Amino acid sequence: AMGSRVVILFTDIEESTALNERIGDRAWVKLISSHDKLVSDLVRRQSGHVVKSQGDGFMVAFARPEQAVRCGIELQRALRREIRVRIGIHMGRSVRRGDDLFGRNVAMAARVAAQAAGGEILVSQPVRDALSSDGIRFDDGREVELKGFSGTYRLFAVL
Amino acid sequence: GAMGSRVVILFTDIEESTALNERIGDRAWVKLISSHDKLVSDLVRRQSGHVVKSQGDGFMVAFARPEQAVRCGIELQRALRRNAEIRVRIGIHMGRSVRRGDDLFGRNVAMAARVAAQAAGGEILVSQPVRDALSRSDGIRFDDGREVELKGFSGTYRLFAVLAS
Ligand SMILES: C[C@H]1O[C@@H](n2cnc3c(N)ncnc32)C[C@@H]1OP(=O)(O)OP(=O)(O)OP(=O)(O)O
Ligand SMILES: C[C@H]1O[C@@H](n2cnc3c(N)ncnc32)C[C@@H]1OP(=O)(O)OP(=O)(O)OP(=O)(O)O
Ligand SMILES: [Ca+2]
Ligand SMILES: [Ca+2]
Ligand SMILES: [Ca+2]
Ligand SMILES: [Mg+2]
Ligand SMILES: [Mg+2]
Ligand SMILES: [Mg+2]
Repeated sequence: AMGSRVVILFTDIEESTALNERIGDRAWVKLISSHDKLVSDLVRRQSGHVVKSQGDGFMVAFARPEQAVRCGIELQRALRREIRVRIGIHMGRSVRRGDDLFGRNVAMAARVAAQAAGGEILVSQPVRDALSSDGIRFDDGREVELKGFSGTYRLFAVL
Repeated sequence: GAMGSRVVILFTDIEESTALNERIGDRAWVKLISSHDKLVSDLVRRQSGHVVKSQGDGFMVAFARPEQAVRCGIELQRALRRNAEIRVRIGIHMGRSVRRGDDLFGRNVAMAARVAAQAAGGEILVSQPVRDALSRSDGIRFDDGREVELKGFSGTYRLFAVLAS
């Protein structure tokens, strides 16, 4: 993998299209505007940078894995206080192109988030291995196949 | 009056881009996507459209009128053929959507995304309202459509493939 080491976090609201259809566009745009503000504030708290939005989810860059995980922990807490979000985190080298990130580790991060349940923070093995002392605990992981990748990958939920 | 303004939204997406990336390596991938970005941007510009955002291996694009969106898709599939190896799915839907900065929000954005997701590599699919708006086109031709259900939406939708000359 090429480029600089970065931690990439993806959020994704569960079943947001059905929600949009149920409440209508007026209520949806109000909901997502508030969600954007929330995510943006919590990202900034852990020194992250939002790269882009898919409307109901964000791609976010952090320098350190504990920053990303803490952001995720705070987001889940805030949401608990109705939408559910899945969060995936991976780290590794990726290529900076403009203000965007490219490469297999970006795709890997997206695939990890896709595996996450609503309300769950899932991290890849390298993220798990990099943490411990940081006030963060994990489960024992689950091995899964990821589309586009040849391996099987053990993904760890934050407890 | 209705919430949101009329716009035609086109999504593109490279088929199996992750496997491609893994095969060719990040250096080659960045070169490829850089080239792809420029091709799409140029073709969108020629039809007076606007690229809203990049989604890594595809784009969200806005146009004022459906003929422009469809023409853009036709030229892109044409250009990709000439270049050929990447296959791109294209989906087009039209309706009202809410503007926020340079982005667009609402259910019709989600519908356009799902129309693109139903499309095969190398195919351009459009929703019925796009097909219906272009019933009078002397150049744009469609198949007879196929019925689908779209993630998040109730009921059935008929999606139509563009048949290019
Ligand atoms: C909301 C659904 O439509 C897509 N979408 C909507 N607005 C935008 C936008 N401005 N930019 C980009 N994409 C947009 C993103 C999202 O897709 P999904 O996440 O696939 O929909 P849903 O949340 O219904 O499905 P799951 O997450 O449950 O699979
Ligand atoms: C695996 C997912 O990663 C997405 N991705 C890669 N780079 C970026 C980026 N810079 N910004 C946003 N998203 C990015 C694109 C890819 O999505 P898919 O299109 O779901 O993956 P693939 O093309 O592998 O499979 P199909 O389209 O065949 O499902
Ligand atoms: Ca979602
Ligand atoms: Ca793709
Ligand atoms: Ca669908
Ligand atoms: Mg999604
Ligand atoms: Mg894509
Ligand atoms: Mg449906």
